[PDB]
Amino acid sequence: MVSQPIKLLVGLANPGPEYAKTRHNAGAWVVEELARIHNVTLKNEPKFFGLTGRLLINSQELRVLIPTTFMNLSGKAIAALANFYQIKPEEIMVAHDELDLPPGVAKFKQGGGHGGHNGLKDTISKLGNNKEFYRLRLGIGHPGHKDKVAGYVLGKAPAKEQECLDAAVDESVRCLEILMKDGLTKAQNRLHTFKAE
Repeated sequence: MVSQPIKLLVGLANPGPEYAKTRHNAGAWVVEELARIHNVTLKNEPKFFGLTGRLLINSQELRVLIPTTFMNLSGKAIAALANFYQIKPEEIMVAHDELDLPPGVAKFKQGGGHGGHNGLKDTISKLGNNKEFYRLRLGIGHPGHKDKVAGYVLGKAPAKEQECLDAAVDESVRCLEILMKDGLTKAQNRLHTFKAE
């Protein structure tokens, strides 16, 4: 299954409750839930310039970070954090906001997982040629008008729709245990099998 487990996980979303009420909060929604479940101290260390928390579940300690700025400072946070920790790409996971997937679905990605967004690809460019990076998708985007997709991406989702996102977060945090316990493929087999409708 896995050679070395995960020693670091970064969440990408819109920081601050002001923008966290926006649909683009996937990466953030799972981070604070991890803080809640383990009751761990999420530390905002200017060293990385983001909110990080180390929580051991099952047997492995998950080190999650959510950057202050999801544009430039996001990958710069990762650049420093992964560097000091000396944690390699197969041990590096990212939970990022996903408009490519419908609301309330998850999916694991190995290998190539970058889009036309600084904060997404700069995690690559700032660490180097790391293509071995892991990251999972949190579906927030609902298919309506293919030309007006950006209106959904960072719009505010009503509680009745946001419940779909909560449903994803619920399994996205608990499957992390399965990944380190029975294998990434087992978590994967749960992850994209849990979907809203």
